[PDB]
Amino acid sequence: MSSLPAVYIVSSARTPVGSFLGSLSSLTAPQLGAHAIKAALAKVDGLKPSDVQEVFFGNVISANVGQNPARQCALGAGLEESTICTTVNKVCASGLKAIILGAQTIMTGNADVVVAGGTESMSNAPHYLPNLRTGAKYGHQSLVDGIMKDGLTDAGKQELMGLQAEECAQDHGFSREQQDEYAIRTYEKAQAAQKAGLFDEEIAPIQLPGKPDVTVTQDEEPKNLNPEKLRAIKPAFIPGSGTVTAPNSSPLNDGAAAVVLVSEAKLKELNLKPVAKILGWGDAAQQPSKFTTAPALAIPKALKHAGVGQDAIDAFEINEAFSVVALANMKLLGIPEEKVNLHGGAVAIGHPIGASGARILTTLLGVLKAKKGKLGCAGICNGGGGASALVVELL
Amino acid sequence: SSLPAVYIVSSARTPVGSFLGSLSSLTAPQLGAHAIKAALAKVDGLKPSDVQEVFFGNVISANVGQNPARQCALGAGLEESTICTTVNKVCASGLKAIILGAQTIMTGNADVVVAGGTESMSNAPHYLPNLRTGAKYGHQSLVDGIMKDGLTDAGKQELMGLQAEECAQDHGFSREQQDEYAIRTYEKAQAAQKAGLFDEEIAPIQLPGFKPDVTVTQDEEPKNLNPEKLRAIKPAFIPGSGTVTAPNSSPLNDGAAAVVLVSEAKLKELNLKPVAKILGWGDAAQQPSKFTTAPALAIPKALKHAGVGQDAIDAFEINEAFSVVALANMKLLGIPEEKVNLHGGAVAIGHPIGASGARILTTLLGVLKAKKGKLGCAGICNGGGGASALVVELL
Amino acid sequence: GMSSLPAVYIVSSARTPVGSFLGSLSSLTAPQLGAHAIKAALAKVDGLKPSDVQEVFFGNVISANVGQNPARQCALGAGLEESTICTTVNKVCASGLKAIILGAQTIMTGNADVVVAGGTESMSNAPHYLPNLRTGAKYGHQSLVDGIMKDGLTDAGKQELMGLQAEECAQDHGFSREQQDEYAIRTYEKAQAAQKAGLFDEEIAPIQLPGFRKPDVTVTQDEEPKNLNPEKLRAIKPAFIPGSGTVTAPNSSPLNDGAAAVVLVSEAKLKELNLKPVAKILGWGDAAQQPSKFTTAPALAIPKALKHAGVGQDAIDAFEINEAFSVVALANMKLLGIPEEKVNLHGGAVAIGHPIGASGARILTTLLGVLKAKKGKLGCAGICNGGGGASALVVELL
Amino acid sequence: SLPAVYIVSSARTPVGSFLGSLSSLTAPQLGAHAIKAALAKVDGLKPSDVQEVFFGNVISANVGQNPARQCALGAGLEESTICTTVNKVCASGLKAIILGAQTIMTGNADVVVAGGTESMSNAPHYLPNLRTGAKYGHQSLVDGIMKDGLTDAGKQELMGLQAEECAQDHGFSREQQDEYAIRTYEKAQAAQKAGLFDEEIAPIQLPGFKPDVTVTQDEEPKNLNPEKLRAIKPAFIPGSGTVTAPNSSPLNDGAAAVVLVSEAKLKELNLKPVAKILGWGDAAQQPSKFTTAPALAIPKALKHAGVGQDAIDAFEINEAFSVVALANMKLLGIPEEKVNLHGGAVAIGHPIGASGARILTTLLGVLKAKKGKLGCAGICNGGGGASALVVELL
Ligand SMILES: [Cl-]
Ligand SMILES: [Cl-]
Ligand SMILES: [Cl-]
Ligand SMILES: [Cl-]
Ligand SMILES: [Rb+]
Ligand SMILES: [Rb+]
Ligand SMILES: [Rb+]
Ligand SMILES: [Rb+]
Ligand SMILES: [Rb+]
Ligand SMILES: [Rb+]
Ligand SMILES: [Rb+]
Ligand SMILES: [Rb+]
Ligand SMILES: [Rb+]
Ligand SMILES: [Rb+]
Ligand SMILES: [Rb+]
Ligand SMILES: [Rb+]
Ligand SMILES: [Rb+]
Repeated sequence: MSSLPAVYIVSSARTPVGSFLGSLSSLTAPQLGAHAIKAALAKVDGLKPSDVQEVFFGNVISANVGQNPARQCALGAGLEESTICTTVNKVCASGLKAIILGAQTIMTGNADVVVAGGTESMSNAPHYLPNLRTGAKYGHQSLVDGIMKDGLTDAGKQELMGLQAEECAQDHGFSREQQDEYAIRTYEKAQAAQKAGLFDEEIAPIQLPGKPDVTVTQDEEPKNLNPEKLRAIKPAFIPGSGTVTAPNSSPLNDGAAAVVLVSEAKLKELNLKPVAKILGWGDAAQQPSKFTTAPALAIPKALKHAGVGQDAIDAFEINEAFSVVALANMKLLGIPEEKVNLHGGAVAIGHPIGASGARILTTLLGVLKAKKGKLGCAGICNGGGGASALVVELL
Repeated sequence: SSLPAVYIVSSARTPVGSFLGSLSSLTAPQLGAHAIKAALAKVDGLKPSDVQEVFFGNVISANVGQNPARQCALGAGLEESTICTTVNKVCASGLKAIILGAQTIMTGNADVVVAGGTESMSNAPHYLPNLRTGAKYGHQSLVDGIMKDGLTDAGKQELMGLQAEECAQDHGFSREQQDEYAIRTYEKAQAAQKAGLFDEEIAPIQLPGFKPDVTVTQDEEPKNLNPEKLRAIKPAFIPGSGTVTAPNSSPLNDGAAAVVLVSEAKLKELNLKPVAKILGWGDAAQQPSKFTTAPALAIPKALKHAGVGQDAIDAFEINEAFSVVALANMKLLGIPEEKVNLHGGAVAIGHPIGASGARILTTLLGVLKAKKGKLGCAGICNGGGGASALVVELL
Repeated sequence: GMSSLPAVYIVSSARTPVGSFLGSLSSLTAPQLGAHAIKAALAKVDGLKPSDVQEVFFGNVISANVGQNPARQCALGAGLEESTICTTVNKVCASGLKAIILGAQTIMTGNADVVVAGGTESMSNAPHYLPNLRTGAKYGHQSLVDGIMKDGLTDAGKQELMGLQAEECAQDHGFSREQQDEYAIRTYEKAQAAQKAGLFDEEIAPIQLPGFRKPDVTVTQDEEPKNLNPEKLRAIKPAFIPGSGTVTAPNSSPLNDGAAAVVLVSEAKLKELNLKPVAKILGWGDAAQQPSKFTTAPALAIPKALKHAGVGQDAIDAFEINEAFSVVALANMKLLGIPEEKVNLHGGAVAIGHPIGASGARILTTLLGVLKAKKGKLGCAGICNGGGGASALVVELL
Repeated sequence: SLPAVYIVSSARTPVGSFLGSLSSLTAPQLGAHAIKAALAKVDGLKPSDVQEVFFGNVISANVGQNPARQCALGAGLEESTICTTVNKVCASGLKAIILGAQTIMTGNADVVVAGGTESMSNAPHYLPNLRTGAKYGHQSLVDGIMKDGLTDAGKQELMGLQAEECAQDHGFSREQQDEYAIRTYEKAQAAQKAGLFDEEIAPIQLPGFKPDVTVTQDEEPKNLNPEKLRAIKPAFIPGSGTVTAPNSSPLNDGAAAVVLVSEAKLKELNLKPVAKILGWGDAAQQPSKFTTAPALAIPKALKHAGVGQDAIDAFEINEAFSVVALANMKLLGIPEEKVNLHGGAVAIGHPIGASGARILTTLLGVLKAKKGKLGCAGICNGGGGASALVVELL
């Protein structure tokens, strides 16, 4: 990092995270993303929506969303038609890479005010008919599930992410029981944070037109913890000897999250109060079926970029694609669980894939405040072999 | 200018195949892998294993699988360690990818970057949007993914062809003016083809026989010009009084293109011969249905970023989304046609929408060399109201 | 003409309950429904084994994704011998009655002695079609075609739904929204009254739906009759012409699942194995006219069947005029001069349901019950079908 | 004694290849064409004289309400005509004619048109679970031809596999089936060359609104290549399989129709009959052994007609597969010199709903050309059944 123009986070906001075909399933991904952008900008005293110059928004399963999901998010949030808008896809890391690109655009001097984040409506992912143009003369055909194909299946092995999670349990020696106790713990932390009001600030509730109106205030998944059923359920990907289950994996989910970034000159020009400063970031990648432990490369790289030692981080967000992913990255990096996902993680909160990268950053800012920490680091792995990480200082 | 230098050390593109034509058997990542591998084979002293990061445009990503850009990279033989992000700014995706690639070098997060774009419009699927919840009764629709995600402005739900007519009405271009432009740009592409002026930039594609092999060497569309038929055809979007036709518009096409970018340090370190220098860039946007003349904002912005006067430019690439688009931006900017698309444009060459931003840049470098120019500017409008532009200096 | 040919006797009949669309019976396929009705009807005949059945005619309209020869599947599923001749019949809504006619004819030409005939329909399991995947469709949104609409409810010629031609019938013969609404209410009450009186218990063969190892679910009643709500019925918007329509969904027939079967034997096999005939087929008549006028096609087929039978309209004790819509019952009663007090005495398809391939047999099965309950001898069943046709049959209770 | 039934005429379309020369036509268009052609051949019979229609059609999905009604009306028949579609899979076309003859014999009609049609090119695919939905997972589009035409219900196996059964059951090798296929292809091409199909085939006009097109020939017979046919791989069992696409019948489009009249109507209108229906027979056995169900139905039809097997001048035994004609010839003891004299379904095509009427149509042209008097046509059908009919030419 060192001597480049500083980048400040002046706000952040997220939708509640809805369950698959659940509370938010009637909204499109641009609708969720617009809602988060609008709510992030409303929090900045002295910054107008018309000051936003550029948007990078993550989104993975973009089929049937329409032209440029980010542009639709931005216009739907009331930004000016002059706003530059780009949609980003690095699968599960899309939301964080979007924020990195936003910070880079300020650093290279091409913008002073950037909104970045991500959105996903997994409920509204369609099915594909791939061969209607040239036809298929004879034989049964397939309707491809867009979630499986473009979100959850490794391209080279043609295996779903749960089988990569099983590789992870084998590679790093985590049993069914260890994965279940981790998942119970992270559900408990998410429920405790919920009940204590600790998500109230970051969440922007959604009002659904009515019957009268419906208001969605809370993330849908945390309440679902039942530890007896969790410990008793059959494994989801390998019969008999499997370790990965639907309880101890992240679910399929709907949601969006956004941050507002400004340059140092704009912070002073508009007399803005920054929430946090971006200190650095890192992307890394390894063998695609081992994407589960790519954060163990991206996190040290972000820390080096930021000029910060790992021990000085007060809180980590390690995205819980599966419970085994958190366990393996904690083991490889030597990070105690006492510093990880202090308000729960994606296993209990949900995982709307194009949004999760920005979602955990929003939650991390809340964790640092609630726990009186200064330095935080978010790390998220992604299908294909990659991971992205970011370091922030709460001001 | 006071930003670190970014050098183009090579570039390459596939031939551009017609819709369901010569390249319809190849997926978008197969096309992009081909372009990437070809561009790298040109750099004396740089290995594919030296590439650190990839940005690749792709608009209609449905059924391509996880992260199109990652599939392109691994398909081209790049290391599993490579950072890969897919970019969607509709028709400008390929150029915005290169911009993001240059910024990643400028902020020092990479020294070797491959950027470009790919599109297989032949293999864009149809979507079944409502199978998860089901539909109890009634005929149901199968959404054409090209119309939905490539060609229809999300706000108005109007095809871009209709907004091209709005352009012809707004700026006073008749059927005849657009047709005569179309014929000139076809003749320029045929002349360039016959003179071998595309031979360097095109990497021919060998299709293995299941039967004899097939080598695809040339762009499929330039030979289709029939001036008699082009002048007599019915309008394509407005009956009777319409001025936009399939012959004077861009076709639907398959192809990919890629550039290799290095830092100043890495150029000296490996003693690499640079082809060109990126001098600056600019993105702009306006009212979505006026996307046709967004380049009239992006081009001056890129020139100001580059510290270059419009008069200093030796050749322009203005992407021919429609003939009327090139006419209108030439009129608004005061650029004579003899400086524009000297080897023809997308009306005659084809328009694989995710690749065209990088395709025109590849062609631009070929025009500067063939015509002994120094300074070039590429500009490309995109659905939603946007445009991107980039300035290069041939070394 | 009939006396010059062998006699044909009905020795039993059975029907499943009629399920609502995606309702109580939606887990079963049309051959499972059909096999259930065949098996129930044969178990009623004392002195006759299922292996004595020689031929099967079975109606079914929307046969897509049902598999090879639905009738064969119903016959084998019911435990019939693999030597059984099986043919599926499609005369749209009349298919179940036309299958019975062809069964009767097959005995009368001497080509069989024991015939099972009826029909089946699972409208819940009718699929959607993708019509152009073989040759392709290079560019443009395409259509997933609802098989019920295409092959069941739309006139081929005009490409218009039957409800719109039910409207045509209403303007043709002067029946208001009020007159259809109040007839609908009456046939719902007749159906509910029959239900509460137990008058369907004999003809209905309840279906046992298996459990996940756990007792079993049992569908005993028709699902539609309980849904009568006279407030909502008179207040609902019309279904086919906004604002000025008379035909509504409550006074039309529903989409439904169900099957029905009768057993037919020649005069020789009756006396041979000593069987108790329930009824005798006295004659039948098919007729057809303008496709959009199918609603009044029973007014041609019913007289033709009576003439074939050598019986008078005033001699008939009960009529089953199938209620595709309330207006077709109104219209045919007006054209023929038949008073409602002799028509659909346990209710009709508006209240019971209209599994289209089965309904022609369903009304015959109910007709035999009406005659037993109301102490009658002569019944006439008549049913219109999309395309312009109708079929009618005349029975004498023994 | 029940009234006699006379065939006064019959016609059939050219048989088109799968997705071929007739794929632009729907099954009712093909069916209407064949009805109006057979009606044009009769002097003194007006189209308004037809009272009832029975038409076979198997894969009826997306054809619209009552294919037989559409065929009748498209052919110009009166809206008063009674129309029923019949499905006994491959026997549908012949079972309809049997039903039509019975409708005359019970006195309910004096003029019936019967036959069959199939457009396998235009059979759709099915999405079976859209009404209740499927929340997560890849889904199937079912090929209507496989599901409703070519797959036995209980075994869930394609008909090609039932034919490999018939080969192991009665002992016919890959070479014994391929030689028969070549012989039938050559028999088919000799009839075309000798004009022996031109009477029965009503050509179709596909006009340009573009150049005009007229299909007059059957598309399949010209495709014979004995070198390619001998050297292809098996289609249903690798390595050891004996059944292939060349020695099997194809997927095809086509229609055939016959005009039937009573004794009294023949006399009243002074019509000149082509043949007389003498008897018929339906039989069935184990579903996967349907290939040899004709060995039951053919005797039953000869029995019902009061003629013996050695009195038949020509047999049309439908060639669902080359092995099917070979097996049934072995069981009934029929010499091939008396079988499918102008070729069969393996060379001519097999539009399944129509073939039962198609082979009867061709039988009458065989009987006329070979100066024969007694013909028999039998046809197996998926599900385990078969239908047979005996005609005497007049
Ligand atoms: Cl990756
Ligand atoms: Cl835009
Ligand atoms: Cl009809
Ligand atoms: Cl059968
Ligand atoms: Rb604000
Ligand atoms: Rb302020
Ligand atoms: Rb809040
Ligand atoms: Rb979970
Ligand atoms: Rb190289
Ligand atoms: Rb080259
Ligand atoms: Rb063009
Ligand atoms: Rb019994
Ligand atoms: Rb009962
Ligand atoms: Rb109703
Ligand atoms: Rb005639
Ligand atoms: Rb002819
Ligand atoms: Rb063949």
